Amino acid sequence: FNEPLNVVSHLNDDWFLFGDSRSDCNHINNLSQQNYNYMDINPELCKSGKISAKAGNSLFKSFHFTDFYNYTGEGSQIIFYEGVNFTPYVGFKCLNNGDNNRWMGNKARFYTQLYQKMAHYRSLSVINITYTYNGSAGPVSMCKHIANGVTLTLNNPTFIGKYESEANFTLQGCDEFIVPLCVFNGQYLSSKLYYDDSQYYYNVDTGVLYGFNSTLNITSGLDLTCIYLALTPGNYISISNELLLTVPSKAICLRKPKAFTPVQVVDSRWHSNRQSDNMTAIACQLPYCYFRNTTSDYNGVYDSHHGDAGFTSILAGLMYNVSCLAQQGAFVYNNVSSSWPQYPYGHCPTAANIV
Amino acid sequence: FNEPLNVVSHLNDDWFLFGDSRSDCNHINNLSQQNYNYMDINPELCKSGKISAKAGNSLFKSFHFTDFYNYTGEGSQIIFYEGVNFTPYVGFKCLNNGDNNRWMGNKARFYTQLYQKMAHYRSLSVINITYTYNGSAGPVSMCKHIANGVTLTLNNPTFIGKEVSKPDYYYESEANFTLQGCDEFIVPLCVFNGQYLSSKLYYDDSQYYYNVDTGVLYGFNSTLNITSGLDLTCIYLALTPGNYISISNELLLTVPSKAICLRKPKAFTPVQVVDSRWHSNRQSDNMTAIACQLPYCYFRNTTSDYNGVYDSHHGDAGFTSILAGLMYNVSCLAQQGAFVYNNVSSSWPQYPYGHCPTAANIV
Ligand SMILES: *[C@@H]1O[C@H](CO)[C@@H](O[C@@H]2O[C@H](CO)[C@@H](O[C@@H]3O[C@H](CO[C@H]4O[C@H](CO[C@H]5O[C@H](CO)[C@@H](O)[C@H](O)[C@@H]5O[C@H]5O[C@H](CO)[C@@H](O)[C@H](O)[C@@H]5O)[C@@H](O)[C@H](O[C@H]5O[C@H](CO)[C@@H](O)[C@H](O)[C@@H]5O)[C@@H]4O)[C@@H](O)[C@H](O[C@H]4O[C@H](CO)[C@@H](O)[C@H](O)[C@@H]4O)[C@@H]3O)[C@H](O)[C@H]2NC(C)=O)[C@H](O)[C@H]1NC(C)=O
Ligand SMILES: *[C@@H]1O[C@H](CO)[C@@H](O[C@@H]2O[C@H](CO)[C@@H](O[C@@H]3O[C@H](CO[C@H]4O[C@H](CO)[C@@H](O)[C@H](O)[C@@H]4O)[C@@H](O)[C@H](O[C@H]4O[C@H](CO)[C@@H](O)[C@H](O)[C@@H]4O)[C@@H]3O)[C@H](O)[C@H]2NC(C)=O)[C@H](O)[C@H]1NC(C)=O
Ligand SMILES: *[C@@H]1O[C@H](CO)[C@@H](O[C@@H]2O[C@H](CO)[C@@H](O)[C@H](O)[C@H]2NC(C)=O)[C@H](O)[C@H]1NC(C)=O
Ligand SMILES: *[C@@H]1O[C@H](CO)[C@@H](O[C@@H]2O[C@H](CO)[C@@H](O)[C@H](O)[C@H]2NC(C)=O)[C@H](O)[C@H]1NC(C)=O
Ligand SMILES: *[C@@H]1O[C@H](CO)[C@@H](O[C@@H]2O[C@H](CO)[C@@H](O)[C@H](O)[C@H]2NC(C)=O)[C@H](O)[C@H]1NC(C)=O
Ligand SMILES: *[C@@H]1O[C@H](CO)[C@@H](O[C@@H]2O[C@H](CO)[C@@H](O)[C@H](O)[C@H]2NC(C)=O)[C@H](O)[C@H]1NC(C)=O
Ligand SMILES: *[C@@H]1O[C@H](CO)[C@@H](O[C@@H]2O[C@H](CO)[C@@H](O)[C@H](O)[C@H]2NC(C)=O)[C@H](O)[C@H]1NC(C)=O
Ligand SMILES: *[C@@H]1O[C@H](CO)[C@@H](O[C@@H]2O[C@H](CO)[C@@H](O)[C@H](O)[C@H]2NC(C)=O)[C@H](O)[C@H]1NC(C)=O
Ligand SMILES: *[C@@H]1O[C@H](CO)[C@@H](O[C@@H]2O[C@H](CO)[C@@H](O)[C@H](O)[C@H]2NC(C)=O)[C@H](O)[C@H]1NC(C)=O
Ligand SMILES: *[C@@H]1O[C@H](CO)[C@@H](O[C@@H]2O[C@H](CO)[C@@H](O)[C@H](O)[C@H]2NC(C)=O)[C@H](O)[C@H]1NC(C)=O
Ligand SMILES: *[C@@H]1O[C@H](CO)[C@@H](O)[C@H](O)[C@H]1NC(C)=O
Ligand SMILES: *[C@@H]1O[C@H](CO)[C@@H](O)[C@H](O)[C@H]1NC(C)=O
Ligand SMILES: *[C@@H]1O[C@H](CO)[C@@H](O)[C@H](O)[C@H]1NC(C)=O
Ligand SMILES: *[C@@H]1O[C@H](CO)[C@@H](O)[C@H](O)[C@H]1NC(C)=O
Ligand SMILES: *[C@@H]1O[C@H](CO)[C@@H](O)[C@H](O)[C@H]1NC(C)=O
Ligand code: NA
Ligand code: NA
Repeated sequence: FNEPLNVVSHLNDDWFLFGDSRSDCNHINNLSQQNYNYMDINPELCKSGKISAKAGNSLFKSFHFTDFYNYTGEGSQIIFYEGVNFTPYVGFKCLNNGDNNRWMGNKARFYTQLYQKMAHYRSLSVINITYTYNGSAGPVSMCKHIANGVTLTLNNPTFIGKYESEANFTLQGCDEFIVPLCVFNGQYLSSKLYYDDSQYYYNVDTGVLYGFNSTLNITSGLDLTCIYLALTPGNYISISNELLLTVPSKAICLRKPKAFTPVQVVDSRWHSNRQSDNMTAIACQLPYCYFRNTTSDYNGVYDSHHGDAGFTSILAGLMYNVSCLAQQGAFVYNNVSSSWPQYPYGHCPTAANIV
Repeated sequence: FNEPLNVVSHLNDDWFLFGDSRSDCNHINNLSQQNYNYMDINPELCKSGKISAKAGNSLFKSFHFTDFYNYTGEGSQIIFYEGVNFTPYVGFKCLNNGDNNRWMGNKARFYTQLYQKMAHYRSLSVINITYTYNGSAGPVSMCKHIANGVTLTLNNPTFIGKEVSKPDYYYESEANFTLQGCDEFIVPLCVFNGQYLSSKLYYDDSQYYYNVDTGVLYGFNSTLNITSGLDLTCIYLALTPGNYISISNELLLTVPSKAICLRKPKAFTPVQVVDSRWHSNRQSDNMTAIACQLPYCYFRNTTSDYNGVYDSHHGDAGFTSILAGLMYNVSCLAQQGAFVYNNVSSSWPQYPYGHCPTAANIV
């Protein structure tokens, strides 16, 4: 009785799901074969108003690239079922000599910050950041890649081609802002000289400085290393110390503080003919995040990558309320169980022998 | 049955208490009246090996000042009952024109970082940090204060004094330090902020810590923000082992002299913090209560003034009652208190840790 279930769910109505094609009810309108078997969610949820999901996209992808969806949503209990649309399969790197593994590190770091913060805020959206700059130099796309037909163009941060090496930006309208602070790092292939980059973000009001300089560390491959800062509203200066100037173009806008409420994350991966990664699992740690996964390959019924029975079974928990969320699963009832809930959230059952 | 108790306790024997005179079993040897009524703990715990406590001290105090105790300890469940020995009563400020409020902010920030980290590490100690420096300038005690008899001398961070006798270019504004031997290190990054005495002009300071290996830079510059007084504002960084440079950009050079050494990672285990305050004839603060937040920390407090039996400030019945939980195991720790039993209760444990009872109507 009341064994922990391998589902994502909620204690009440106040939840929100962020997703991709597997949760995107509108995607049926752009398919030849018009039914919902491409979704891992129950289509009854299409009318809930509790989903922000876009076919072919992910939070990381909309954060960094021109192929942008305005993920927006508010709830107490936040659930993510996305990530697959930026994986080693997609194969992104800024340059020929680049390195997808760097971008996997970036993905892990981004989601670490996002999941942690969404345990403390109800509301997420993505906002544009504008800047002022007293030079003639303009933005250049120096990070882009073609793979699997599709061309991906990074547009966050902005690169200012060559020279004033600072720019002002304002963060306003949110409690906190997730922005990327990035430098190119690595050696040029033909020369084997390490690329020289520097990037500082300075808060004019507080005097606090975050910086990142390139180093000579063996990481063969030259590519963009990003760290993800959670900043407060204010006036900032972006400073590159006479090297390549970057400035944020987009931020995750965090609003409406809440008492600590763990997020739930569902493993987002391709069928095994495509290479996936475990970056979101690295990001999803206790006590702020519960991770859910099946024990089998993703075997889609619509096509290989869409409509899996195991993942449909995990997402099925959004159709009902549970008493308690925990490391090992969700407990439907609040009274007794055969196992002790670990790191629980909710009204949680006991596993004692009731006398 | 099984109401939550206002105590600090533990699920098993793997706990450790950090304290002050109220938990310091050796302090009896320096008292004229030799009994343990000055302690809020049961003296049966003196032989546990689970206490690091020093009369007249606190973690913040040993971290920053020459009056130093090597707080050291390891456990799954960490408990703090200290803080009172750096309060508005002590009245510290770096300069005459300084501001104790700045130091209360520093205290809040330090304990915020400490409590958070001790939910993820078993082991805490305090280590010295040394530095190398290619100049002739030496360390100066630029932050010190006399109050209530006691003179307090800040020695963390170290200030490297400019020799104004010498040409300005002799003053090197960087120094190298290494952090080794811990998983993480808590260190202070500080600048002076405020206007000079009888002057409209703001003090100019800058301090950067740069990780040579990773390229990551943490910095802090003074600003022109209206504050009251000129004093030292500190932020507390959790850094990783590596080689660092401390850089002050031709202004006053500071470099850490001590770090909290964090070792032995553990699964998330909330800390317990007991309110550390004086009897109300002295001014206390709630900085440790600002620092102690869910889910990483449970805060415990009485509903009365601290009314010591040994003297005003030592041996309070309410705090003795809170600390009495260290004598036994409980099933579950939670926001509203500890639940002795794991089965049923009349209230729902909030943000619980352990084997927690249910408040459902059993059928
Ligand atoms: C740790 O302890 C701290 C300190 O005790 C706790 O912080 C306190 O939390 C309490 C309880 O929640 C808060 O109470 C609420 O206060 C607001 C009013 O807040 C504003 O005014 C405060 C008073 O300021 C005057 O006095 C000082 C001089 O000492 C002066 O500096 C100010 O400039 C100001 O003086 C001016 O106004 C006077 C009249 O008010 C005039 O006479 C005078 O001439 C001047 O013109 C002020 O301290 C406070 O400042 C805080 O907030 C600002 C910005 O938000 C921040 O910048 C500051 O740094 C402070 O953080 C505000 O400006 C009041 O409206 C609330 O009233 C509601 O609830 C009460 C219940 O008591 C009801 O009666 C009401 O009907 C109403 O519903 C409430 O009283 C308190 O603000 C806060 N104090 C401080 C210093 O922070 C903290 O929570 C504790 N933490 C933990 C974990 O325990
Ligand atoms: C741990 O628990 C203890 C015990 O409850 C708390 O101690 C209290 O501290 C609070 C806040 O500092 C005090 O509240 C204040 O009460 C004042 C008047 O009370 C008198 O009577 C009490 C007995 O009830 C005497 O002990 C005391 O000496 C007093 O003479 C008020 O005038 C204060 O008002 C101020 O703050 C409010 C709140 O924002 C403002 O709106 C006002 O305008 C004004 O600035 C205040 O309400 C209380 O006196 C203390 N009680 C006792 C028994 O000592 C600790 O605070 C708590 N620790 C933590 C960290 O929270
Ligand atoms: C889970 O519990 C919530 C209540 O916490 C229920 O949410 C209601 O759903 C309807 C849908 O039309 C809303 O309009 C109501 O306002 C919600 N009610 C409240 C009180 O918030 C939800 O229906 C429950 N789930 C199930 C499967 O019964
Ligand atoms: C970005 O902001 C800085 C700081 O506000 C601006 O510098 C100020 O500019 C005004 C007008 O030029 C001057 O009067 C001040 O001397 C400057 N202040 C400081 C501290 O340097 C700067 O102009 C802004 N840059 C851009 C590109 O908008
Ligand atoms: C981060 O990188 C910047 C750019 O390389 C550094 O600034 C330069 O440092 C070199 C070597 O000291 C100097 O020759 C240049 O004059 C510097 N340029 C400027 C505008 O200062 C900066 O020192 C690095 N930061 C740290 C902390 O090492
Ligand atoms: C989610 O579960 C899948 C299926 O168990 C995991 O994939 C397996 O991982 C094991 C251990 O690495 C491999 O030996 C198997 O070959 C993989 N199986 C399949 C069917 O692909 C996957 O790693 C889990 N996801 C995460 C993030 O841990
Ligand atoms: C405080 O205690 C700790 C732990 O007992 C001391 O750390 C040891 O110090 C020596 C010399 O610095 C190191 O070689 C050992 O590796 C440390 N031991 C451990 C377990 O890490 C520390 O130095 C003491 N601090 C002071 C200022 O005396
Ligand atoms: C940590 O630093 C303290 C003080 O900063 C060192 O203690 C001093 O050591 C010298 C010579 O070793 C003595 O002459 C002084 O009397 C000591 N001063 C004080 C205030 O105690 C201490 O040795 C250092 N510990 C370690 C392990 O390096
Ligand atoms: C932090 O403070 C330092 C010292 O004031 C600044 O470094 C100097 O900046 C001034 C004013 O812009 C320049 O004229 C100097 O060339 C700098 N001196 C040195 C030795 O580097 C520093 O720029 C401030 N940091 C930031 C990010 O604003
Ligand atoms: C825990 O709660 C469940 C759900 O309410 C209880 O299950 C009910 O038990 C009664 C009595 O046998 C049945 O008539 C209901 O149909 C049951 N509902 C379900 C969904 O199974 C269960 O009894 C409770 N357990 C305890 C020990 O109190
Ligand atoms: C996304 O939507 C939110 C909510 O409407 C809005 O405030 C924000 O500006 C939008 N983002 C972009 C990039 O247009
Ligand atoms: C991610 O995968 C790597 C090896 O491929 C493994 O070492 C690591 O444990 C994994 N992390 C998680 C959280 O699954
Ligand atoms: C809970 O446990 C205690 C002691 O272990 C026992 O005496 C009590 O009856 C139990 N209550 C129930 C309802 O099982
Ligand atoms: C600091 O480290 C650098 C290497 O990063 C070195 O060249 C310099 O000599 C060092 N300075 C001191 C005082 O040790
Ligand atoms: C607490 O638990 C441990 C084992 O879990 C036991 O050795 C210890 O003696 C217990 N303490 C008391 C007072 O029962
Ligand atoms: Na740059
Ligand atoms: Na400095």
